[PDB]
Amino acid sequence: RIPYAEASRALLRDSVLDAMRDLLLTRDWSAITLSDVARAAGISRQTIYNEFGSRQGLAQGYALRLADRLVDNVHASLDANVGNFYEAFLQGFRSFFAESAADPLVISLLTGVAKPDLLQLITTDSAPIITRASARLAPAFTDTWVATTDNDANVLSRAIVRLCLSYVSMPPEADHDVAADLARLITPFAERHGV
Amino acid sequence: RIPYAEASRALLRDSVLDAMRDLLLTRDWSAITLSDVARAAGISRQTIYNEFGSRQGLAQGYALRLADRLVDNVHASLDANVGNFYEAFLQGFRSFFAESAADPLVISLLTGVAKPDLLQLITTDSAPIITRASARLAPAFTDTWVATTDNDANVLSRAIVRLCLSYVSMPPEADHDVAADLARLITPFAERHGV
Ligand SMILES: CCCCCCCCCCCCCCCC(=O)O
Ligand SMILES: CCCCCCCCCCCCCCCC(=O)O
Repeated sequence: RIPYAEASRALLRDSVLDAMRDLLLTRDWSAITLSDVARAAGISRQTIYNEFGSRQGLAQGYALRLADRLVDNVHASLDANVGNFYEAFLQGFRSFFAESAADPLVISLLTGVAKPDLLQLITTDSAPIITRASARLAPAFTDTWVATTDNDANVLSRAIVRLCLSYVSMPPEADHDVAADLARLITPFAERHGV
Repeated sequence: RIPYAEASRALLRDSVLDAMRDLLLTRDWSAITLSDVARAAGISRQTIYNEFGSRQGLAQGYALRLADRLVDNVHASLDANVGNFYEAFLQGFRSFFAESAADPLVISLLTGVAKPDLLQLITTDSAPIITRASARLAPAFTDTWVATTDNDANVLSRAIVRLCLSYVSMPPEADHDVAADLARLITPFAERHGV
């Protein structure tokens, strides 16, 4: 199916940002390096710098790949409850709050101490994680059993990205159940705008 | 009936922040102290830090104000549009954008170098900003001509403030017009759930 470098890169890559998901799991993202990371994945320094390019590049690199994995859990519950827009979107959001919170970088941004660059990533240059997780999300609405026309379905997903990105930094309050409001908020969007 | 010492501090606050709103016109929020403003605001050092106390006390403060200058042209343009939700919601939002962008503390967030302080406020530590401007905006839909069942005003509002904060924290990446698209998503909610 796919050539050597093509599948040998994506091995290296998922092999680091797996190592990172591992170092980060007992220690905190300020306490971790290219070097501490390289060591843990069993590569050189000079390789992570070529593949990612920096400690920054790894970081965002961590993020993007998380974004992907997160918008993809959606097709899960979309297939789960078919023909029912509320119960689909309920479980889709129930999940996304479950998952995003349990991630080591999330947890290490939230409870860990005052990271400038984690912060700079979720703000000043989010151009990548946002642009990307949008077009990736959009097809859950456009291609699948939830009819949505195309431009209506960018507008929707493009907003659902910017929300989740907010609820990641600033997590829903256990007083009231957020997944639900949000479901009830987009369903009225869903039905008007399908084909 | 404003118990004296009370309405005097309220007068006190707007005294300082109107100093900085004026200060950040010639400078950027990096070059401002307490004792940087307490001078052109016309008060003593010790006195100001007794009300706020941090640079990021008086910054967090300027923020809940701007939350409110901005959450309050809602009821205003919500009612200038009576009967048509999309025109209402739109024009309401268009102001919130061309306003937000005009404020000097935000022009500090944006073109100003690197404030890892500010980015703490609009994201992880945004918790009070959102939480206030949330119920503050709630009534606009409850007590106005969009007669919105009480819960659905927060289900609406908890959402419209998060999504707004996030053009401040994370600047629009492409040129598609965001007030437009934002109007678009909540309209079909309101049509069904208004009363
Ligand atoms: C540094 C932190 C990284 C955060 C990355 C977050 C990416 C957000 C993606 C949005 C996922 C949308 C899931 C909701 C699915 C549904 O409609 O039910
Ligand atoms: C530097 C920090 C600033 C923080 C700004 C917080 C903004 C909160 C926004 C609430 C305004 C909602 C606008 C509604 C308009 C409408 O529906 O017609």
